[PDB]
Amino acid sequence: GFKQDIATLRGDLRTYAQDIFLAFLNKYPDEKRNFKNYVGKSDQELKSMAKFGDHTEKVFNLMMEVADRATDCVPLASDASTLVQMKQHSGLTTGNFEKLFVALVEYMRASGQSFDSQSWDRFGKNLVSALSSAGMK
Ligand code: HEM
Ligand SMILES: Cc1ccc(C(C)C)c(O)c1
Repeated sequence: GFKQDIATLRGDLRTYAQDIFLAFLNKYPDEKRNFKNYVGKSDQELKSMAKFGDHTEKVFNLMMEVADRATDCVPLASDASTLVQMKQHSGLTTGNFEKLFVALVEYMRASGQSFDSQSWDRFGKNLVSALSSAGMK
């Protein structure tokens, strides 16, 4: 389930983070605009860019935290508060997040692995709910 899937991703977090976030940029090619540094670059090029690797790690380090802290795939409001409030998410909207989570769940469903994709889908949904309620557009 959800809790074991957090353990699984935390076991190879570097590589799960880059692959899922890459799955997101390729499914929604328009999302690369938030990351102009990432335009006209192949996945293998992106994974050799210092900020690509480090920022994607920091994203998933935090993602997993919020996941870890959730009850029944419902994140804390305080963690909703943090994401919305972050300076680096000034120009973001909940649709950005939904897409990250469509890809992630798609990624898990196409994996060979027994990820609890149902959980992550709720979790994605419930984070978007909670970003709305904390004031994300
Ligand atoms: C659960 C979801 C997410 C978490 C936990 C998260 C976390 C973070 C963190 C920790 C940073 C700062 C890292 C750093 O500057 O070193 C950051 C920056 C940023 N995030 Fe997010 N983020 C999330 C979702 C998103 C989504 C969906 C987008 C865009 C669609 C996005 C776009 C950005 C951008 C553009 C920055 C600043 C530029 C950059 O980091 O290279 N984030 N986020
Ligand atoms: C927050 C965040 C997420 C992902 C990336 C790419 C490396 C994929 C960033 O630069 C920043």
